[PDB]
Amino acid sequence: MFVFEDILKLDDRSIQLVLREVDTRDLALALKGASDELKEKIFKNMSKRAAALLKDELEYMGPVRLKDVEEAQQKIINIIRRLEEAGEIVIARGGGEELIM
Amino acid sequence: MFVFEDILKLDDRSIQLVLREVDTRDLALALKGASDELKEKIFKNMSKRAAALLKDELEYMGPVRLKDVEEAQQKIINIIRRLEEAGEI
Repeated sequence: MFVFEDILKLDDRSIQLVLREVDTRDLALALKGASDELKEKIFKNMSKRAAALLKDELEYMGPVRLKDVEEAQQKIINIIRRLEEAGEIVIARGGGEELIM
Repeated sequence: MFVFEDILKLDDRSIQLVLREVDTRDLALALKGASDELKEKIFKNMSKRAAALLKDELEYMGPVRLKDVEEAQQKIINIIRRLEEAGEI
């Protein structure tokens, strides 16, 4: 039941490993549908240059379709799912939730 | 009217001025709707690495939709028109 905002509960190392399997177009389309907070969490884990290429693309693109944004997000979630099986995804320090049955 | 195959008639310098303005994704989708001689013309105008960066995209992408390929070719034609009314072409 993982959704795109759950990326906020993964450690910096996981996000960096996930950023290597996505291309520039998919990472940018997904960001147009992210919280200001997930955005900074994402920019913080990219090199100085990789981030500048990203801002280039974001300015270059313009108006995009909602469904294209949702598709880019699912493609990024499937990568995470794949890297999890190879044991490379780790939940952050305070990234756990208290539940009630 | 200017269609995508008419790019086979711009010279090397003009093509280098166009490749500068287009992003990786638009070029990959666009070339997926090109003849073999238009692909060769564009490839001899981009660096050994740029063509490597393009192979990656092309392979990372997989199957694509005809509407997106058409949308990518139109973006490039729009860039070409901007460059023409300027005088840079």
